[PDB]
Amino acid sequence: QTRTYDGDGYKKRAACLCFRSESEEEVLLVSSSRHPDRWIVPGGGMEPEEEPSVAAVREVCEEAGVKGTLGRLVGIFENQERKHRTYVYVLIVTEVLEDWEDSVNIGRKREWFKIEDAIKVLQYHKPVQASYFET
Ligand SMILES: O=P(O)(O)O[C@@H]1[C@@H](OP(=O)(O)OP(=O)(O)O)[C@H](OP(=O)(O)O)[C@@H](OP(=O)(O)O)[C@@H](O)[C@H]1OP(=O)(O)O
Ligand SMILES: [Cl-]
Ligand SMILES: [F-]
Ligand SMILES: [Mg+2]
Ligand SMILES: [Mg+2]
Ligand SMILES: [Mg+2]
Repeated sequence: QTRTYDGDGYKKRAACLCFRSESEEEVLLVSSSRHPDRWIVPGGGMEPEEEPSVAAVREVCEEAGVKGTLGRLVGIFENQERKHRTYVYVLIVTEVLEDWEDSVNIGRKREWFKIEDAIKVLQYHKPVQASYFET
């Protein structure tokens, strides 16, 4: 659970865009922990000496209960207001697990969204996560 930081003091995070297929038309979002009626892109803190691609796959297993084929690094995204820096990867989902860590522990929810709808639900509270999809 040890948080890690870049040299400028930003928290290091990693996340995946968890697509249903290689056509990248539908993405899996998970409920906010603070506010369960809102949606976020699953992701979280890198552990010490943990590769960003390893952290990304690990956090989406913990938070979303999915596994799959790791794809490209999309980019590195800062949240200036919250002082964190996130590596965002494509993941093509091949396994959907029941009773995953956050479902059991905090009743976290997950749902497939068409890309345009994911951008819509992220915009108000998570505009940087909406920007993950701009490419
Ligand atoms: O509980 P998570 O994992 O879904 O995510 C939380 C962040 O947790 P994060 O996803 O970064 O880490 P992890 O707990 O490793 O997933 C946490 O970050 P932290 O600062 O480390 O407590 C951040 O706080 P902020 O960085 O102060 O804006 C918010 O609590 C955020 O809650 P959400 O986006 O409403 O679900
Ligand atoms: Cl898809
Ligand atoms: F976490
Ligand atoms: Mg997490
Ligand atoms: Mg998280
Ligand atoms: Mg974590």
